[PDB]
Amino acid sequence: GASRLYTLVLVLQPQRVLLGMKKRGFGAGRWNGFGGKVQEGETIEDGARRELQEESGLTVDALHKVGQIVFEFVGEPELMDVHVFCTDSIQGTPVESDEMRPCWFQLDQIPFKDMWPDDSYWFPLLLQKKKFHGYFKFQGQDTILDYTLREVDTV
Ligand SMILES: Nc1nc2ccccc2[nH]1
Repeated sequence: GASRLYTLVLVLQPQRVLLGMKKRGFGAGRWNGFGGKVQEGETIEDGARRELQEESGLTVDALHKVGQIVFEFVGEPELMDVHVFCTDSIQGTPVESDEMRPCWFQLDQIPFKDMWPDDSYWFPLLLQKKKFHGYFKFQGQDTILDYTLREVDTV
């Protein structure tokens, strides 16, 4: 059915990944990658690049598509169609703003308990350079009712 396009960008380097603690809005209190809605007349990749700069202060060269995840919240008519990207070549330094507080995390210290619960399923694939298609059904913001997750050759 009808789905709204979102982007999600993980700045993932060999020994660390950047996450930002979302200060306000839906899902505040959790460490997120950077992203959001795509604009009219904007390609998905261009929106991910824009949202990364807007939210982290970072400029990136190459963006690699690594996943597509569809989220359903029970009772909510709009599905979230989230296009996940990764990058390791960035320019700039992340900046705390009144919307997000950024921190680098060692790969063995990902704060899964303070992240969206679906991250525990697909972040491991992201970390092993796998690509994936995912679907997660939520009841509220805390409980996964069911899900599917499949490794793919083409996102
Ligand atoms: N990983 C992740 N980021 C999300 C943002 C909104 C709803 C569900 C989500 N799962």
